[PDB]
Amino acid sequence: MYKVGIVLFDDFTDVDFFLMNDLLGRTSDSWTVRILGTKPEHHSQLGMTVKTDGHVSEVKEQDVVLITSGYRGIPAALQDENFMSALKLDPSRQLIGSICAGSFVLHELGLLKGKKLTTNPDAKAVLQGMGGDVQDLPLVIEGNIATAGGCLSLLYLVGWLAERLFDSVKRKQIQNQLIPAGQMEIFETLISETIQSAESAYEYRSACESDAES
Amino acid sequence: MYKVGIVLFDDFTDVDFFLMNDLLGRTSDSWTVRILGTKPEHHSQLGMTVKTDGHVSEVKEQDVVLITSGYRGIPAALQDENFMSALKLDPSRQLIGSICAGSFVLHELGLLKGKKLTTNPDAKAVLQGMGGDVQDLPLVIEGNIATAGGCLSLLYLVGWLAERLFDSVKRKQIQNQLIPAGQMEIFETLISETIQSAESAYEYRSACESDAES
Repeated sequence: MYKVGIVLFDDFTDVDFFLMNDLLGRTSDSWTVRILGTKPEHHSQLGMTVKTDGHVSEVKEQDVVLITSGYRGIPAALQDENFMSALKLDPSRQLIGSICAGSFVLHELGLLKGKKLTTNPDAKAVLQGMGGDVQDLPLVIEGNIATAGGCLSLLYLVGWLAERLFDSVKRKQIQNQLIPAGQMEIFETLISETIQSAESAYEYRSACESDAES
Repeated sequence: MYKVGIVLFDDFTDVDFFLMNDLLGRTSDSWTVRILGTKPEHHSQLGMTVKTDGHVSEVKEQDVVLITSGYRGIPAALQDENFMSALKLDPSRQLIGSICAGSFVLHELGLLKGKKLTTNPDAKAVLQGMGGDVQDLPLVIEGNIATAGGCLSLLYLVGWLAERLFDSVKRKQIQNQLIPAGQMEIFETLISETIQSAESAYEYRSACESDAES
């Protein structure tokens, strides 16, 4: 059983959080999910209250760390030195992911220096100005780090976790509980291809790096 | 400005509710949304607290009435006589919709007698046993009533509202804020065609009815 930590903060976007949490909860034999924050409770943009299971520092203990999003929440988090200093992430030993403006955090931690990433389309120009090499793609994989852009790209991000840790059967089991009735095959084509295309781009970039190193 | 009422109850499914609410909130000049319930607050399956804006009886006042979903929540609601008796809906004067097991409510109100509907795949067998003529389709339109099955079919249900009340420009404006970065055209094709196919099936059924009436 893998340990998954979801990193939370005040004014997180409700739909991203609940969808992320719901997808991960669609399997009961894969992972244990803990909500990590800086306070006993955090509030969403709509004022929903979520209790934390532990401190942000506990990302150190996780097999998977996921950063959620928030229009006002993310900029506030970036300005919080204790939040940022707790997030000591190690891609050699952890899968690390983000949704929407969550990639701002991964960028500002230095985890994607010289690498590609994505975010929600409305946030792209700002992330570019912060030095992000932002692509107009739903999922961008760089080794054991993946960033996802636009809320529904959570299907790709969680599917990537399932593919990396388990297999396609697990992936399908999870996604099938959220997808539209009668469209299982349409969404399987979409999800499998989107993830595979992201892996293909990554392996190209890795190959170039190896070529350059040699 | 149209009046939209979302009908809520305890143990509603978080992801369906927050996604429905988020989509409707993506336009600020279309409609005013009110949460209608039987109590000052309702709790989700995960224990999130949502304040009601008014009583379920106020569905009478709405231009659009939407029933949300819940695995334990819906069966409880069906057994609540005061909840069910408040829901006096009129398809001649209101658009009426549901997501996932929300269609159980519309069925049990008698609104879809001799008509087609959908629900989430895992709920189909039960709805069939209640007398529902359930199809394996994401969106089923019967005049001014539409049922949607599987969480993400909310894209179709809200898009149908936008098409019926406004136009495609409005629809696209709403959906583009949730869809995956770089996949605007893929999702436009998917959403536009899914809604148009549902309207086509409805107009066929209407034509048959007219033929039979003549």
